[PDB]
Amino acid sequence: FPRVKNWEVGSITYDTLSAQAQQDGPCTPRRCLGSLVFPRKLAPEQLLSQARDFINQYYSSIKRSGSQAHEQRLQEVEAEVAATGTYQLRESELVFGAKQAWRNAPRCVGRIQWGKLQVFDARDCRSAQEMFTYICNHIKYATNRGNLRSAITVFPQRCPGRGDFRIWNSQLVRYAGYRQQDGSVRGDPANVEITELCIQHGWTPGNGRFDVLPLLLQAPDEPPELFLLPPELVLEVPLEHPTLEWFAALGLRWYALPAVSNMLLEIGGLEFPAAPFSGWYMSTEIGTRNLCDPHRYNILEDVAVCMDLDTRTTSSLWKDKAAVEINVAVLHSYQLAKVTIVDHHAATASFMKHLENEQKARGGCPADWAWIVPPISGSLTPVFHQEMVNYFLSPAFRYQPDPW
Amino acid sequence: KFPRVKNWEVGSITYDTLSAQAQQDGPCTPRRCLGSLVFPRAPEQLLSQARDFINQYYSSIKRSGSQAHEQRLQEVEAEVAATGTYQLRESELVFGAKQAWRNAPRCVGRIQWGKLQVFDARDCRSAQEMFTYICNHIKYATNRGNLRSAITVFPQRCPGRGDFRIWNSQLVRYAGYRQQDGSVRGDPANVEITELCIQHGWTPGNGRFDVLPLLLQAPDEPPELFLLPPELVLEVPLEHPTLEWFAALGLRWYALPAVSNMLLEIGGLEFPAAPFSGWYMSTEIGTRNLCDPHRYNILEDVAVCMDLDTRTTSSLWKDKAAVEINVAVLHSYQLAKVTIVDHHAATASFMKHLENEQKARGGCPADWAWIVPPISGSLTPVFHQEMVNYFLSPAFRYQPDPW
Ligand code: HEM
Ligand code: HEM
Ligand SMILES: N=C(Nc1ccc2c(ccn2C2CCNCC2)c1)c1cccs1
Ligand SMILES: N=C(Nc1ccc2c(ccn2C2CCNCC2)c1)c1cccs1
Ligand SMILES: C[C@H](O)[C@H](O)[C@H]1CNc2nc(N)[nH]c(=O)c2N1
Ligand SMILES: C[C@H](O)[C@H](O)[C@H]1CNc2nc(N)[nH]c(=O)c2N1
Ligand SMILES: [Cl-]
Ligand SMILES: [Cl-]
Ligand SMILES: [Gd]
Ligand SMILES: [Gd]
Ligand SMILES: [Zn+2]
Repeated sequence: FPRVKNWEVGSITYDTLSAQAQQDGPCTPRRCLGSLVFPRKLAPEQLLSQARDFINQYYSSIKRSGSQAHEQRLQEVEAEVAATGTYQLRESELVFGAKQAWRNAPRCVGRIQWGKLQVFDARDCRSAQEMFTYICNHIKYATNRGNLRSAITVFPQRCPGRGDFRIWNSQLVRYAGYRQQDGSVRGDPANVEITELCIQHGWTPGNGRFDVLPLLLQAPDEPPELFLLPPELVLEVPLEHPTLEWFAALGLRWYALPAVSNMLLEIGGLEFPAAPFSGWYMSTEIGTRNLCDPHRYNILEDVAVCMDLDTRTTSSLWKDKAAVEINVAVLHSYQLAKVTIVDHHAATASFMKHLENEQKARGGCPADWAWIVPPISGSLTPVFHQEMVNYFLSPAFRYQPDPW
Repeated sequence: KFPRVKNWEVGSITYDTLSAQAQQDGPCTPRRCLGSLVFPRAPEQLLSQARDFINQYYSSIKRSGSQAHEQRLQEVEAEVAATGTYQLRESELVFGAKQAWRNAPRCVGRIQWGKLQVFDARDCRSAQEMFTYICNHIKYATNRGNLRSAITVFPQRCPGRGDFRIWNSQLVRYAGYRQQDGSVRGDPANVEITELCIQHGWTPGNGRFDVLPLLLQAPDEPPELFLLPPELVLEVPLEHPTLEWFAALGLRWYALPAVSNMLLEIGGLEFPAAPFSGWYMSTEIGTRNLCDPHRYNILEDVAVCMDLDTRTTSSLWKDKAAVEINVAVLHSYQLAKVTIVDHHAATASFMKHLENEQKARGGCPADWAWIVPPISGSLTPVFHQEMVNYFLSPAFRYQPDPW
């Protein structure tokens, strides 16, 4: 029973939920690998065990298990896998699993929100054109003219027969990355691979630094098909600074809706290789990581030149001053556009509250400190001083191999 | 199956084969990672540890399998058979202290590990002689502001005698006076050691920057109270290059960070008193010691003076004030001609260390959450370096407080 201290307050907690940890993580008594981004590498009896555990949680979570629907659902499933080799979730068990998989996501700082989630059941989907319809309705619903609402759309589960639904893009909205004569990139360097695939599947390239890529949606067995997103569907925010008037002339933009489209959803031994989810941004994701990472847009020095900072020496802290101003610009620009955004201070303070609630509810909360602490001003946020236990519970979102 | 380690800024992949040699167990299991915990924590064990260390020493000077190597192993075997313990040679003691520093997974200053002045105090015999050694350490290492890394090693733990201990966690600390209300004047981190100094006969002050006396414990004897000669404690008053009111806050820090309460372990021998010092990375003073809510907690005061909008988080006043406090710290130390390194230079040199160690040893134990500085994390290159945390020996270790 790990003991966990908050060094800002002195308070002590024990994580009894960790005792119930399932699939093994990457660490051993020999060596800790908690900093690695992708740990490890990416008889229908196992199904029944996983299926049984998920039902018990469910009927506990709706307050009373035992006999009743519990014992009947139990063998409806047991008989369905005997008949089918797989089984079907009820609409409500699907809702519960999606919400739990989010609640169990250790690297998610936004989990105070885990109860408010819109689940869109897309398991009756057959065509990639239907995939595109579900996606565009999700995008419409989630964006809500800038008043962002969490949502997930669940496409058909992986069948032992043949097919898998896949969204090839890592997110629903992504800016292209064009390689040039140099070997450098115009646009987003993280997307040079997916931009190439969209090209070689028909898409006609674009001019500049913020071209929204098309969607490459893959229905079972048939290969992926290009789809362009209607531009009035992709809400974007031009970036301006409240007091540096030249900032807007840098022509920076970002999109409103962060929507992950390439992670696998796992619920009671069932696997949904296509279950896009979306929430809203914490401002340091845009301002610090996406615009300032050396291997992303890498604009920090551009901004520092414009601010007349002394870039000749590291001890002027010009990287830090410029970064704070870029984050200011992101927060200002999103507020101006009335698009939902949260700063890292408000987000981390809410995650603290979430830890407190989860301690009473389940006796702990898997949390991955390296991902919860913001990439700027870490120790100025309260999570920096919070010890955390990281472990894997089910249902869960997981990374999967890319379909190429 | 050695761990595959990626640098995401460059796209680089290495494998940490060194971790396979991890000689002591950490707090993580396959069921749960506890990497974020601050304190995770006879005859034949000693000999196997001694043999590994001797083997390391003879690799370092490229004489493995040599006669001198074979002979030193037999010599150590003989001594622990007769006495239950052995003595390090001076050359081995130097190599061991350097190796413990090289192995310290949370230390971002290890590019310097080979430049370490080792003072041998293993013939020390009283608290008074302990205090003499420490003043000579502080003197040598401070060097009028041109800081030099050093360690003084006091006698090893041995059966039938108490340890030498330094009760203070650092050789220079500011007093923290607990108030009636539950507030603190001075450093809250040092309230407990401050209360122990008073009750051992020290007249307190009332300032925010009162330098504590040393409580030195010789074997089997209550700790003794020593006051450092104020001429020995180099301090730096904090000013801001362009915020002239900053100087009026009356903020100071000391030049020399000298950790005095860890245990140094070499070849199975334990040295409970082996204070070491280098120089500060400025975020430790500016961000942690000055802006932590449980430390001096000046961030809101600085922000209000800066006329920042401290009423909403979305103005980023905390981040703007912290940056300027760090600017002041770097500026004041460069002004006072006292060695200091900023977190960009420190992490860039650490990346060079990692590349050196990959070639030399095939890996390098590194605790990510401590190597990433507490502000501007992803602006530094170590943020994007995956790391493996494991325990090698020789090592510095935390040990229970003597009281
Ligand atoms: C609504 C506001 C939300 C905020 C502010 C937020 C914030 C974040 C952030 C900053 C990360 C770090 C990932 C990275 O930067 O690479 C993350 C990870 C993640 N989020 Fe959230 N998120 C939100 C909603 C959601 C929702 C609605 C879901 C799913 C239904 C979700 C599931 C996840 C998952 C699966 C991860 C990766 C977890 C892991 O690898 O352990 N998040 N989130
Ligand atoms: C010369 C410049 C040096 C710099 C810039 C430096 C920097 C640092 C920093 C910033 C930390 C984190 C401390 C904290 O916030 O808790 C640290 C930890 C540490 N340092 Fe260094 N240090 C230096 C020299 C040394 C020397 C000379 C030694 C020993 C001979 C040493 C051994 C350690 C140890 C044992 C730790 C704690 C490691 C652990 O718990 O794993 N350092 N260092
Ligand atoms: N606020 C968000 N931010 C965010 C951004 C990128 C994310 C995640 C979770 C995985 N990703 C990528 C996937 C590829 N690996 C790097 C991270 C969350 C959200 C996205 C979706 C719902 S909320
Ligand atoms: N640059 C430094 N900074 C620093 C400050 C405090 C440190 C450490 C390592 C342990 N400590 C204390 C031990 C008690 N717990 C708080 C941390 C390093 C150095 C100190 C000595 C040589 S370099
Ligand atoms: C090597 C390191 O683990 C890696 O850069 C991680 C650290 N923390 C992170 N935290 C978030 N939120 N997103 C990330 O991509 C990363 N990357
Ligand atoms: C809970 C958390 O591990 C704790 O506050 C740590 C985080 N990382 C740190 N890193 C360094 N270098 N120094 C510290 O004191 C801490 N504190
Ligand atoms: Cl993103
Ligand atoms: Cl310190
Ligand atoms: Gd200039
Ligand atoms: Gd001024
Ligand atoms: Zn671990």
